[PDB]
Amino acid sequence: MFVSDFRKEFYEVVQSQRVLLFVASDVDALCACKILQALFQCDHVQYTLVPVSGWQELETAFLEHKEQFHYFILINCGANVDLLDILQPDEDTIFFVCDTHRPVNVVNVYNDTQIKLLIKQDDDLEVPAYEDIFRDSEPVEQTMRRRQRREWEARRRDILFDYEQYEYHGTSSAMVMFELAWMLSKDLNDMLWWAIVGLTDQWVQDKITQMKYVTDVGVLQRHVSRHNHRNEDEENTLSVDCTRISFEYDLRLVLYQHWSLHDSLCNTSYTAARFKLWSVHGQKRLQEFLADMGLPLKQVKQKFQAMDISLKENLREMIEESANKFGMKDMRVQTFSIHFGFKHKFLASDVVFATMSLMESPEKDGSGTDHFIQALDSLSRSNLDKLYHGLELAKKQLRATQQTIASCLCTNLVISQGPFLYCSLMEGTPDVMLFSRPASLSLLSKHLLKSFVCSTKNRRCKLLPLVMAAPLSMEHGTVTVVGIPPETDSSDRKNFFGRAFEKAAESTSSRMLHNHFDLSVIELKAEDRSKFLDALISLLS
Repeated sequence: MFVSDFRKEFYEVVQSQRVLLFVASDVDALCACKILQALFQCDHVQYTLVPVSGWQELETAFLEHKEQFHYFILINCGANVDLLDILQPDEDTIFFVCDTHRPVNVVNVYNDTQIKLLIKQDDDLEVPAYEDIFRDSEPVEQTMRRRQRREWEARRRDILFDYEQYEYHGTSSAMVMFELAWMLSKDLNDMLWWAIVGLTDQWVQDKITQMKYVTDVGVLQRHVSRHNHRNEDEENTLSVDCTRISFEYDLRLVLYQHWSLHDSLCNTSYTAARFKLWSVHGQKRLQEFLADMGLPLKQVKQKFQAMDISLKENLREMIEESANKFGMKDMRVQTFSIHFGFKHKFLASDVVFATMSLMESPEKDGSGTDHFIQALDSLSRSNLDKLYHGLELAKKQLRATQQTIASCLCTNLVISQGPFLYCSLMEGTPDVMLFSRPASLSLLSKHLLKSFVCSTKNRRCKLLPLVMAAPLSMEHGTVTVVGIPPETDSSDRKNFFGRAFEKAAESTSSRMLHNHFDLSVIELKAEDRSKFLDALISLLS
């Protein structure tokens, strides 16, 4: 069931109890976690944080802890599966699920005793009616009933199929948690920023539509203005500090405030794809764009911070003018920035890329948990050192992304299988270890598809979805496979590959695991890849 009162039904229930907090490995989840942690600190809630990358870790951790805890909180995991069936818990165990994954499992929706969904009830939700999916030598009296039961069960299969076909995401969990803090009158300025970063994570990863993003930006604008007014109230005692969040109609250029304009232009998907920067011709057109701006060469190639103050104040208008001249209409974006002092100013997307690079780091200097915690720590104002380190890792990730895309396109490795495009990375692919985790591979695939649609002349191919594979375990001969929807500005960002992969694996008896919280990312036996993809082609044709 859904929670109608976050205070009485959730927070006041758990704050006096011992709580196990499961947190998925995405920035929105980290941000939601930071907010809840700050609340739990204020109220001295006894809890244990268990970071989880996928279902196996969660299920294992649950077995390890189910005896010492009866109150569980799941952040960005659990909503899209029959949680009671998978975990097989005791009757007294309560699960609070704050997860953006859609669709919500019907059992999670209609269970009243153990599943408590911390999900806004006015989210995009189209749940089936209870009557359609749950029930309570023979004469005609009995056989007619049998016939009706069979027809009901048949409709039920169709109804649940339609309901579970497309995966997508609802409102940011960080935003939901911020609302809780607001209700508790404990919404610190830091929490509002974390809510913003969480929303921005969804946007960066194309998890939500442009319309939903703009709508939610509008909501957060209200809170930013309320906080600004609060920071001017002399009688206010809550979160009295100098930390200022500001709404920004800023440039669609990644990390541009932390390296050169040239680097940002070359490593932003929007411009890299549209200028076709994998080609010399493309690189030439970019130089013509920079020439049309009339900006000096030194000012473009040097770090942004060392730019003439007069040029910084005109850059938004200058770049947008040249952009309009080249027919680019979306150089400007609605977002937020946070200011600490001096040059310590960060756009929301900067923090997303930094936090993501820390969390998804493939380094051996620490385990996945260490990196997760480092990412979680980087969100605290207390020290910006981790954030700045994250920004350096982000630059590397972005450069490697551009190089990988160039290799894929110039080596002609993005090939239509009919109903979908296919491409893959191999063990010998440079920087493959930067793209071997679900999150990193999925984001790479979306960036690659964006560049591909700009590159291709084939009108049919422009509208195709993409399937992308990378090496998982060489020892066990497994690969990770991701599926993403067709790339369009107006996309509803809904994804059918989860159930498509499932049916393809079943009809071929392929050895496959749905370990990621998104069903559109699977682990597959390399030996089965051939028949698996063959079945998938037939299925989607």
